[PDB]
Amino acid sequence: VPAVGEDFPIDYADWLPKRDPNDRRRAGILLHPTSFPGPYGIGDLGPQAFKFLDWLHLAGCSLWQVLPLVPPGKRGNEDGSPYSGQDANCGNTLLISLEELVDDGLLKMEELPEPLPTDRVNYSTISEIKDPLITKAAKRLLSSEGELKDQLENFRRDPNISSWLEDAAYFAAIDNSVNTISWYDWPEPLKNRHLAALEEVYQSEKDFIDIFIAQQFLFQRQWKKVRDYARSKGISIMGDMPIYVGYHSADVWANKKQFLLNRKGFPLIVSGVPPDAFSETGQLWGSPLYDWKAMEKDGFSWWVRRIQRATDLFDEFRIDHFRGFAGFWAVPSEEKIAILGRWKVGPGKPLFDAILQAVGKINIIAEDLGVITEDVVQLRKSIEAPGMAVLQFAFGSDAENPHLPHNHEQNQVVYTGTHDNDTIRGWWDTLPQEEKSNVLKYLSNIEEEEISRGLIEGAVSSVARIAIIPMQDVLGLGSDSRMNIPATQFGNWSWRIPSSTSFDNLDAEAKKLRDILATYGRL
Amino acid sequence: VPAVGEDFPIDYADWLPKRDPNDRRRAGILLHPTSFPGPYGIGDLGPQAFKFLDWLHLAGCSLWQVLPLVPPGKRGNEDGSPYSGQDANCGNTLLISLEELVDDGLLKMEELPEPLPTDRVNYSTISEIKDPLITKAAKRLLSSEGELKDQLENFRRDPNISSWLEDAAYFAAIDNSVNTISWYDWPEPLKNRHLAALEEVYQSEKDFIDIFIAQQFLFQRQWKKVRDYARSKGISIMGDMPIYVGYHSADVWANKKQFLLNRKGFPLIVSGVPPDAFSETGQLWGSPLYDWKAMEKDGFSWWVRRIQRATDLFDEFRIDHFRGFAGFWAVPSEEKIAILGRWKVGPGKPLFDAILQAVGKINIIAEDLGVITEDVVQLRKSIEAPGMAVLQFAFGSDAENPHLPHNHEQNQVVYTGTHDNDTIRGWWDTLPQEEKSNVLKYLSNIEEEEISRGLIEGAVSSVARIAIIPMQDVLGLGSDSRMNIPATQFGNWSWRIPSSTSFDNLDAEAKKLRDILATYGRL
Ligand SMILES: OC[C@@H]1C[C@H](O)[C@@H](O)[C@@H](O[C@H]2[C@H](O)[C@@H](O)[C@@H](O[C@H]3[C@H](O)[C@@H](O)[C@@H](O[C@H]4[C@H](O)[C@@H](O)[C@@H](O[C@H]5[C@H](O)[C@@H](O)[C@@H](O[C@H]6[C@H](O)[C@@H](O)[C@@H](O[C@H]7[C@H](O)[C@@H](O)[C@@H](O[C@H]8[C@H](O)[C@@H](O)[C@@H](O[C@H]9[C@H](O)[C@@H](O)[C@@H](O[C@H]%10[C@H](O)[C@@H](O)[C@@H](OC%11[C@@H](CO)O[C@H](O)[C@H](O)[C@H]%11O)O[C@@H]%10CO)O[C@@H]9CO)O[C@@H]8CO)O[C@@H]7CO)O[C@@H]6CO)O[C@@H]5CO)O[C@@H]4CO)O[C@@H]3CO)O[C@@H]2CO)O1
Ligand SMILES: OC[C@@H]1C[C@H](O)[C@@H](O)[C@@H](O[C@H]2[C@H](O)[C@@H](O)[C@@H](O[C@H]3[C@H](O)[C@@H](O)[C@@H](O[C@H]4[C@H](O)[C@@H](O)[C@@H](O[C@H]5[C@H](O)[C@@H](O)[C@@H](O[C@H]6[C@H](O)[C@@H](O)[C@@H](O[C@H]7[C@H](O)[C@@H](O)[C@@H](O[C@H]8[C@H](O)[C@@H](O)[C@@H](O[C@H]9[C@H](O)[C@@H](O)[C@@H](O[C@H]%10[C@H](O)[C@@H](O)[C@@H](OC%11[C@@H](CO)O[C@H](O)[C@H](O)[C@H]%11O)O[C@@H]%10CO)O[C@@H]9CO)O[C@@H]8CO)O[C@@H]7CO)O[C@@H]6CO)O[C@@H]5CO)O[C@@H]4CO)O[C@@H]3CO)O[C@@H]2CO)O1
Ligand SMILES: [Ca+2]
Ligand SMILES: [Ca+2]
Repeated sequence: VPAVGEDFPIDYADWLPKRDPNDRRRAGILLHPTSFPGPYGIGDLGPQAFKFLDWLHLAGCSLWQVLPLVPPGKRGNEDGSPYSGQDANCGNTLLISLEELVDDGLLKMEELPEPLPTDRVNYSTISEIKDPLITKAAKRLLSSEGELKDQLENFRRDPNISSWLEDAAYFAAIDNSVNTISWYDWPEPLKNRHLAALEEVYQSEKDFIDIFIAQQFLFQRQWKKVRDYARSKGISIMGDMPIYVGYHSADVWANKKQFLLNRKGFPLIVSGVPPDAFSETGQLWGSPLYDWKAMEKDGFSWWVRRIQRATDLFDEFRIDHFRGFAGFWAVPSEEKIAILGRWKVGPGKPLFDAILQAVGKINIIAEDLGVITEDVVQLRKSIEAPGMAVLQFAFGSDAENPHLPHNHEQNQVVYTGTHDNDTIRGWWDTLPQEEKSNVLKYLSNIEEEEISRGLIEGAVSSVARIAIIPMQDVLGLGSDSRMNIPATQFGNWSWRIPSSTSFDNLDAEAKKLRDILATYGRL
Repeated sequence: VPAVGEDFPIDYADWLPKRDPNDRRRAGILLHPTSFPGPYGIGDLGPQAFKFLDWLHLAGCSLWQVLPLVPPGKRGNEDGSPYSGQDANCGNTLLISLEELVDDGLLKMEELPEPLPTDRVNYSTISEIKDPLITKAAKRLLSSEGELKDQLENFRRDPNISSWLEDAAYFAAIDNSVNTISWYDWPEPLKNRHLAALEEVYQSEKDFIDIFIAQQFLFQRQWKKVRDYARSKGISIMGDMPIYVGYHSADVWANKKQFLLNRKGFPLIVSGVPPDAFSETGQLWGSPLYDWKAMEKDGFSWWVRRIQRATDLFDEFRIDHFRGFAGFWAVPSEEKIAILGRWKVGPGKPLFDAILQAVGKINIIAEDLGVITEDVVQLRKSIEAPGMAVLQFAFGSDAENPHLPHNHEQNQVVYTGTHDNDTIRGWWDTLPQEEKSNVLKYLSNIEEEEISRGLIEGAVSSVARIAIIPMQDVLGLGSDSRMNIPATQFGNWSWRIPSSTSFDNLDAEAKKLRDILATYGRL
């Protein structure tokens, strides 16, 4: 620009305010792919994934949120949980479409099971039915010599893929063969990764390891087709990364120095949260904790790889318990409750600077719920990450409750509720009378019969640049359709869109969402 | 904070997010004091000012906005206009309360006029009635020897006051005696401020000048009592400063080098705005323009003093045509239309840095309406000034219209409408059918009979930290109560609260506003 008082160019008034496309207002639907309908006991990355994306596009949604896509819990008290991953980087092979494998010629139509009961995932039977079919497809791929074989070889040898996949495959092979509760009790040559012991595992467990890798390839190829189709329809996919990983995983076993373990590989201190204004007990989670000091010394190489894999799967993703990056609660591993721990200093912004330097700009959503400290807020703003608002948490205190729409900010994500909340209708049904009248006053004395439209419109009309609705709320469902009740160990993660509902029968629901997206500028 | 991975103090979780009191959510009423009811032809800084502040406090409002308090236009085509000030720094003596002067013993009850017609200010008769009474009070003060005389002497000699008041008094005295259209035609010794000519003006015009100063003192003392009472009730007063001043003023005559004048004191270039997407002609305003280059050389001393006087009157204030600080439209003074001008580079942030250094933090509101350029937005954010949203401008384009609530930001001021807009009911009455249905869809298909509650609630429920309602909208008034129709020359600035309405009869209106302030967190 010229000197003060001098002429601007003739065209000055054409220099209109800049609108960063990273600020675009968007709406999305939360729907885990297990919840897709179909005849094979669980949703998959097949025909219904494309039908869903067409319905999202018809509704004018530009985002799809999923839970972690990792191989879930197999213990009887977390069966199907996306948050009890066996591995941080692998894909859940139960999401592999039997129909897409028939198209590939890796399965025969004849080998597909007869139609299975359609309304809920049965996690105690689904692996016994699908696992042998996915294994069969992986064996046919390994013995083939065409296009798909070449792609498998390119995947296997890719430096980003092999950096997690080799360790995950050998871990699964040793776990399968040794079958102790944890790698802490493996024979010393396997526990401490003797080069010679690992070469002998590949000799004795070759078919297990090649099959494990081919299954991860079949997942990768299906997911990339879904993500390519999403992008073709203007849809971004938002994933979900828990800050911590499980002890019994390749993540810890093949990267022991990244964690605070004693000399025998047992965790010194484990994760949780202390008591606060809302909890008398706090929570003992019991994950191992990162050696953030040793990580800083190698430029956070372990976290950089974890983020690289996440950007391979997702356009953007939430980090659960984001506050752990500023400060984290650490319980001595011998303790049975949360109270006896201490706050430690998290890595803060340098972790994010190292990620930006190695991977470039990533779109992270900070899960920043509950009682957090000013350093958490400062860290989040310093990296310009959006936090979360959840409307189901907004109406039970006073007008300073940060979840109320007049307290929202532009760089934020607003939900009606997450996978951890009841549906809007279920929440409403158990809500005290005093909170209900408070909800109805706030939404400008709207009628109680319209609570769902009320909360959906309250999320969509927010200044928050992303609004997310659970699919259950679009379908008008009650408590029977809740994805998770926190701290219960049965009937979670099993909700599916019922057989009587199909995406081609949801035109009215699409139109109703699209009209409010148009009004509130999210198209 | 300690090293990464080390212990935080035991009290870590007590360090809750910081809430800057400069971010507090607040509501205010726009009401120019001329609009106060009472028996003397115009509102004043007397009993009704205190009654209004009590009603604001009962309604839970924490802000009161006024128009400029300067001595207004006396030409027949801008009679009463606060935006045709005779002076940037003086107070309008017509706002002086005859009743407060009786309390002081400067007027006798017997000298007050009989009750005058109460519903509209008559600008063609009000000066002839009040001027002689305020003059009488000023003469009694000048001949007195008590408390008020001492305060007058302290006011007169105050370095901040004398820096504008002496020039304003001598200007008014010469203007009164010489009586040309402008100071451009004054005799050379008065036009060019010969020291000897100015000493002779004080000899020959002593009573005019002493009276002018005593009147400014009586204004100052009344206004400070209003502002002290406001503060006692938790009310901030927001004023209004036009960026430009008038040519025929002490502001220009006593500060010629601050302006772009030729060697005879005639403006080289004058203010306006060029054509844009919304105007074929643009506007020729015709004020003189600042020599921003020469101002930078003395640390913007003229602007610093203007801001010092404004903070003497107001807690915070709007600057009209804030965009002039980044870039300003300059028309050669010989031209009769706006098209033939040029954009010049405004002073930008250094003006604001010099103000911060000399006066400390000030709360400025940027009037940033219409087509503005990215440099205007950049300047506003660089000084963290709030811009404006106006709901009457929100519903006539598409969903990207910045006045719609989903586009508001926290650091912003939202109005239903300003003194330049019709009332909500008047605007609604002339609004096209297509815009009306658009308004009703946006506010979630609210009933047309409730448009006023709809727009008031839409301003109060905004994320904007300040919401302002015109008093006319609280009283449910139509187009007959509009304060100004831009570019008309009759019947403007004359609306008063009618004689049948009193602040003690407005309890229901106070309660109705207070309840929505409570719901949307502005108490
Ligand atoms: O031991 C134990 C056992 C054993 C072991 O160890 C373990 O592990 C376990 O186990 C196991 C099990 O068993 C099984 O079951 C399985 O599991 C599982 C599960 O179950 C499931 O669920 C899953 O999970 C997962 C999930 O899904 C995912 O998602 C994830 O999660 C996680 C996350 O991520 C993280 O982060 C965490 O979270 C959490 C947290 O931490 C905590 O904290 C909590 O939070 C919460 C809270 O509590 C509540 O309350 C809510 O909140 C809210 C509220 O409500 C509202 O209201 C709002 O707030 C606010 C307000 O409003 C305002 O007002 C403010 O306040 C304040 C005030 O102002 C002032 O004045 C003061 O005050 C007070 C008062 C107040 O009230 O009070 C009283 O009176 C007193 O006196 C005073 O003081 O202050 C205050 C404060 O400061 O503010 C506020 C704030 O803003 O809002 C909020 C929100 O935001 O909500 C929340 C929620 O968030 O909780 C949570 C939880 O949820 O964690 C999690 C976990 O948990 O992940 C997960 C995990 O993974 O999965 C799994 C499966 O696998 O398994 C196992 C084995 O392996 O057991
Ligand atoms: O010559 C002449 C003559 C003479 C001389 O010289 C002069 O002076 C004169 O005079 C005198 C007179 O006569 C008497 O009467 C007296 O006076 C006076 C008056 O009357 C009164 O009134 C008073 O005044 C005062 C007042 O009161 C105060 O207040 C102050 O004022 C001022 C201020 O401060 C400043 O600032 C200024 O203002 C202005 C401006 O400048 C301009 O511009 C304008 O504006 C406006 C506009 O125009 C309208 O239109 C509205 O707007 C809005 C809209 O509507 C909405 O819609 C929104 O917008 C937005 C949208 O929505 C979106 O969409 C966007 O747009 C865009 C788009 O997107 C794209 O696409 C593009 O496009 C286009 C299309 C569009 O439409 O079109 C077409 O088609 C094409 O083709 C294309 O292009 O682009 C676009 C754009 O860029 O965006 C947008 C934006 O955002 O919103 C908006 C808003 O914001 O509104 C506005 C309003 O603002 O106007 C204004 C005015 O009003 O100035 C003023 C003044 O004027 O001060 C004043 C003064 O002082 O007082 C006085 C008394 O004294 O006197 C004398 C003697 O002395 O005559
Ligand atoms: Ca086992
Ligand atoms: Ca004259």
